[PDB]
Amino acid sequence: TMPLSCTKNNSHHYIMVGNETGLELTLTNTSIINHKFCNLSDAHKKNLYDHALMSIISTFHLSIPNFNQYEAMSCDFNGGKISVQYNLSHSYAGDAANHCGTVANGVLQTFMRMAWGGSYIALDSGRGNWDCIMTSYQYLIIQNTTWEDHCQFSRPS
Ligand SMILES: *[C@@H]1O[C@H](CO)[C@@H](O[C@@H]2O[C@H](CO)[C@@H](O)[C@H](O)[C@H]2NC(C)=O)[C@H](O)[C@H]1NC(C)=O
Ligand SMILES: *[C@@H]1O[C@H](CO)[C@@H](O[C@@H]2O[C@H](CO)[C@@H](O)[C@H](O)[C@H]2NC(C)=O)[C@H](O)[C@H]1NC(C)=O
Ligand SMILES: *[C@@H]1O[C@H](CO)[C@@H](O)[C@H](O)[C@H]1NC(C)=O
Ligand SMILES: *[C@@H]1O[C@H](CO)[C@@H](O)[C@H](O)[C@H]1NC(C)=O
Repeated sequence: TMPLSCTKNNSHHYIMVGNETGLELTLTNTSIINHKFCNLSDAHKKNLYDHALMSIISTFHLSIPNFNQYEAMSCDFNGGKISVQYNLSHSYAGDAANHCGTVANGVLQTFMRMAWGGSYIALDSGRGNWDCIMTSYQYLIIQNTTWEDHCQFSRPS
């Protein structure tokens, strides 16, 4: 049985994309995906993935800089419902600076500025309003889920 998303040790927020679907964003020290893969092996999975990230980018109004940087990322599918896990490299100042131009960083920024949970540190990046965010959280988890089920992690596969 899956762990809870809504816990005192987690920071969480739900994005309501559709009329009945959405994304549960969870900052946690709990790993949900146990492999190193993100198999977007078909055009359908490939669009669900882009739809998930665009929804985040639109909603949080993320103007993400081009720094040629990446977060370690796994993803999985459970009957059309995607799970994305970021293995965050934001634990120390250099890491935040080197993983600044990522979607995961934008989420951290949003959590920080919106005060959605957890304490963070913003390092001035090179570009405008964009800050490189430090956090002690090990994982950022994004799951296609409903509001009724958003407080418990869904099963990835
Ligand atoms: C999540 O894990 C980290 C360790 O990876 C916990 O500990 C923090 O780690 C950072 C970086 O090593 C330190 O700067 C902090 O001082 C540590 N804090 C504590 C209390 O140990 C972190 O606390 C964990 N968070 C949760 C909510 O479990
Ligand atoms: C993110 O971290 C988790 C946990 O540290 C990784 O999960 C491990 O993945 C390896 C595959 O190389 C397995 O052999 C281990 O059993 C997994 N451990 C656990 C606790 O699940 C995960 O692969 C990492 N993802 C990325 C993209 O780096
Ligand atoms: C992803 O694909 C690789 C190679 O095709 C395979 O070894 C791996 O098991 C796949 N992962 C998942 C979660 O299906
Ligand atoms: C969640 O999955 C369903 C079915 O795959 C899809 O219709 C819906 O758009 C997805 N939600 C998001 C936010 O991508």
